[PDB]
Amino acid sequence: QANLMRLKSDLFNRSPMYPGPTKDDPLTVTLGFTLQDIVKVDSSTNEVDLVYWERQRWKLNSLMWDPNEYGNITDFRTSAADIWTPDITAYSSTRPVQVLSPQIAVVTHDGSVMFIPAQRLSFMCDPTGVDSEEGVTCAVKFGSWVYSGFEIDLKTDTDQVDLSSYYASSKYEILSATQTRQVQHYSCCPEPYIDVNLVVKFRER
Amino acid sequence: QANLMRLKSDLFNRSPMYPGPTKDDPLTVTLGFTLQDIVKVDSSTNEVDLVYWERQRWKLNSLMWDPNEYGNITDFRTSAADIWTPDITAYSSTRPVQVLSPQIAVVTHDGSVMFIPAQRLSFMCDPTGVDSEEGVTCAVKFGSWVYSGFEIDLKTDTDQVDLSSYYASSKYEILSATQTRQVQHYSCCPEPYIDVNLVVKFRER
Amino acid sequence: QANLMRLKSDLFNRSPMYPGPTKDDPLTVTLGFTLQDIVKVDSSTNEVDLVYWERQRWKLNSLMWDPNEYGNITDFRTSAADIWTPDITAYSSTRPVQVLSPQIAVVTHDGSVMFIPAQRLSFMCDPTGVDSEEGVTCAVKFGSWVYSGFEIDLKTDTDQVDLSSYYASSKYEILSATQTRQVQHYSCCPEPYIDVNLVVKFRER
Amino acid sequence: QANLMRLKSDLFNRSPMYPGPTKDDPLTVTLGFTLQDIVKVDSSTNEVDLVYWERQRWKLNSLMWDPNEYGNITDFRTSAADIWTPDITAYSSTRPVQVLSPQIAVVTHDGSVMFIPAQRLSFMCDPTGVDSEEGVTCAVKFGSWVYSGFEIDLKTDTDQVDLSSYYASSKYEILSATQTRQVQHYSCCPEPYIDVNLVVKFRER
Amino acid sequence: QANLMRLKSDLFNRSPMYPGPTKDDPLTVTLGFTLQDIVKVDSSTNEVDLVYWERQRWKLNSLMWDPNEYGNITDFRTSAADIWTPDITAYSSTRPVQVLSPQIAVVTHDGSVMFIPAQRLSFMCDPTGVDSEEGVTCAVKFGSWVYSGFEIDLKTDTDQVDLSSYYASSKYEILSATQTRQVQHYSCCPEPYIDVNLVVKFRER
Ligand SMILES: O=C1c2cccc3c2[C@@H](CCC3)CN1[C@@H]1CN2CCC1CC2
Ligand SMILES: O=C1c2cccc3c2[C@@H](CCC3)CN1[C@@H]1CN2CCC1CC2
Ligand SMILES: O=C1c2cccc3c2[C@@H](CCC3)CN1[C@@H]1CN2CCC1CC2
Ligand SMILES: O=C1c2cccc3c2[C@@H](CCC3)CN1[C@@H]1CN2CCC1CC2
Repeated sequence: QANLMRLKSDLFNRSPMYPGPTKDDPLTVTLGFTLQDIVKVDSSTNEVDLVYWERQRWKLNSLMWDPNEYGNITDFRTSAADIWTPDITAYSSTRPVQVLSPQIAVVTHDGSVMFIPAQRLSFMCDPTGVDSEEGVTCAVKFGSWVYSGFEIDLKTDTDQVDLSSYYASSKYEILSATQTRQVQHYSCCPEPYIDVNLVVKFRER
Repeated sequence: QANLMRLKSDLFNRSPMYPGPTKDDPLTVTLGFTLQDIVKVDSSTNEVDLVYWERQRWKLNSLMWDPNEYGNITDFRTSAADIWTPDITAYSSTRPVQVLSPQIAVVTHDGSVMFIPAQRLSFMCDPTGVDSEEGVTCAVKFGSWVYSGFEIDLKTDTDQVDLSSYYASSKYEILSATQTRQVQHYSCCPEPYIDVNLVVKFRER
Repeated sequence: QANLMRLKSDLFNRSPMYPGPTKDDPLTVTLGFTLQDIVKVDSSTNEVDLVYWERQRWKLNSLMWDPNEYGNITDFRTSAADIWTPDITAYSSTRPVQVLSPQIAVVTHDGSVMFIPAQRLSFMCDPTGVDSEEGVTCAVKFGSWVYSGFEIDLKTDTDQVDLSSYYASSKYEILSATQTRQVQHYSCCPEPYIDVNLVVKFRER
Repeated sequence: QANLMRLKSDLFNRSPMYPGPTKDDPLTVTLGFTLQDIVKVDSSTNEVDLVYWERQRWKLNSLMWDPNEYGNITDFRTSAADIWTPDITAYSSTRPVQVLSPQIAVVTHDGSVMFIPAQRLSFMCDPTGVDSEEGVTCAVKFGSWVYSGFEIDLKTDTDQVDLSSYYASSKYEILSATQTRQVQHYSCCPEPYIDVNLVVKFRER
Repeated sequence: QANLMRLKSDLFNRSPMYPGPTKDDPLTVTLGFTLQDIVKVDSSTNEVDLVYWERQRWKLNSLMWDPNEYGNITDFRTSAADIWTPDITAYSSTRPVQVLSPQIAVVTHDGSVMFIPAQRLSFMCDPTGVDSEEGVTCAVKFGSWVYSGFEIDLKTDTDQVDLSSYYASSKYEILSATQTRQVQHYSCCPEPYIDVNLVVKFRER
């Protein structure tokens, strides 16, 4: 406990928090999705509710330490409130997102952080055709709300959404599920914005 | 990170927060709306739910800096809780507004601030006729709850509500959508109050 | 900004907060209602939902200042959390009251405070007869939860509820709406309690 | 204000906050219920919703003062967050309890505290027979979650639930309503736990 | 009070909080369930809601004391916010878990902590067959969200879920209810992970 208390103290009480990335010191955030269930489809409002886990990873020089200085501690867990986290948001949500898991991150001595919030999201999706063989496709994208591509870049480790924890007795069968990095330009802004587009095709039964 | 940490420290830890505008030092806030979806219409209570983004912009002398003094930083992102924000509210809401996006603002070296909260709002609207060709019109206005025109003035950059992110498969088609600055007088107060009236005409299909 | 910062500092950081009224220094609170809409009537549970604004006014010697000492500032706005506010509550609510407006008060150099929270309230009301010509009457009273008439007295400026912002396309037509000071005696306590009874008669169409 | 400010200051500065009772210094808490309405009955889930006020009273020697030392102040009001409160809870709730009143307590110069939260509670009750002449009986008990009878004892001033503010036009007529101190033994623990059982018999009309 | 105030001060104000377990100083958490009611079954979304109490127990050296040094105090109660608690969570929840009890723990002089949050949980379960004689079985597992078996080991004192507080008039009869420790290795990770699987078989009537 003593070494870990000392490490945490040195990292969090002896320097200011990371103020976030800039053009001169950009940050890459890696993002993948584990889809656990499609829990609700509402055809009168065109809303669909998912439960999923959002794997986020990034790295900061300010979170590095030498394990030999701290009794060979190579990683630790800490409340997400103790560290900077990126402002990744769903772009087509219809309700505030509901957090289903403790808000705790894993920090490793090379400065890398892993944060995996489980969440329920309501989003815009017309589910007409969900009860046919072809099913229906919807999409929702995730990205920084206020940082451009020049400050926060996103990547994925894979194009396939992790379906290995998908609820075996869901009302809905997943026909396809992809996660794809996209570069968007909007008319407002000259800077590109980066998102990951989660596209899920699904049907009943 | 070092220059940005120093800038933030100089701005936020070395003087009190801006106490808000007065008659002697008024403020102009620019306001525009991006309508993303009409998500619910309830004819038994005359409530309609929108999801929209509220672009807000204003400028403070107390947020200015010379980029040459701070490693050429010309702007940065910061939690909206670190700065004064204006008390703009919907005047005919029926439920507390639900915030859908991180509460983070962009501050620029000329002292200008941009804040773009995405929100779900329930408001008073009789939707009778929504299922006809003519559709139905409702309106909701937005302005400061407690500052008059002598302290906070509003303007818009345009009269047209931004419909470029409107959900392509909404239950509702937008026939018209305007945002108009208006001057209101209340019996309580001799000073005029300023609002922006969001008038949306829409129908099913 | 400098004068206002100095005033706020002198008022709030240089003495303790007002600890509330006592028998020796009672306080009069003025109370008036602006009824904006009857948003819901539920005959299966006997609940009715209103949206209204509650004008509250009181005066404290400890909030006085000479405008000549503070660059001629005669009033300012401040977060309701910076000041004492009275514990006025609805006595027949069925859900926590939902605040619809920013919680900001106006303080004037004579020590008077104006606070106007907009609210949605669910309360006990049997709406049988709402769909007839005679309509239906319900009532809900508002007063301090724990201060007796010896500490907090209530008055109204008028007996008529302000209907000038009542939603023109409500499901419900207001036949009558009054606000009336009353004295209540409880078996527990020898001291009378003061409330304002809001009585609204209404019907459909 | 001055004497009261001084009293509050002196009481805040006497010790840390009361750490709660122990075997060596137990505490008796007095408990009574005012039943305001039965607001909802759900026979598909066996839930019933009540609105009631929970009178709680206890006494601490550390909160005593001589009124002659403080300009004859014999009592004052203060936020419930400024003092220790007991952990009395409903034992068969199905939803978090909703607080309907300001969280303010009354402290008296003999060290007694009165706290009267108004609340809406959903709880386990099979309402079969509610629509007959005999009606239906349900029960919910209230006690400390973690203090045994050796640390917190409960009493009631009366066996009869106060029905004097029961809503005159409720869907439900109250046939009987009692509050009875009981001793419960759990298999986990050798110590008895004390609760007050609120038993309400009621029917429609 | 005096001795207890001194003990709490020595434990909580004189050293940092426990930073959680590591490979070098692991922790065992004991876990058991008291099932109070199955409150809702939804076959259109495959969600089931339970109300249960989650008994958690662990031990820390940093929470030990000699009772002779503190007026023979052998245990005390304290807000769960004063101490580290483990991040045990349901792995297939569909909603944020609702806490139904005060968040207070019992600490004993040997450093052991008992924490018993009562909760309402919605989780993934297909309730087809609930209305037959055989009934239906569902399952949900609980474990640390971020600590492996090398940091947090889980055990149960018994395989049987405590049914002694199960609501006598539930819609649902419990045919079987078990809690079983399971040790997993996943391909992603070299560390073993531990969960407790709560398996409940039930039917109507
Ligand atoms: O709409 C604007 C916008 C409009 C006019 C000026 C500016 C903007 C930028 C922020 C600075 C300058 C951000 N956004 C949105 C925030 N988020 C959602 C879409 C865009 C991009 C990412
Ligand atoms: O009702 C009052 C009011 C009443 C009596 C005195 C005063 C007021 C002002 C504040 C100044 C002094 C604010 N308001 C509301 C705030 N907002 C909504 C309606 C009005 C105007 C715009
Ligand atoms: O029940 C009591 C009560 C009981 C026993 C002692 C005392 C009380 C007072 C507070 C002082 C002393 C307030 N109340 C409630 C708070 N509010 C609503 C109902 C009553 C009256 C006004
Ligand atoms: O289950 C236990 C329990 C189990 C093993 C040890 C201990 C307990 C006590 C706390 C002290 C030591 C409290 N409780 C619950 C909390 N509350 C409700 C049910 C009981 C009784 C009162």
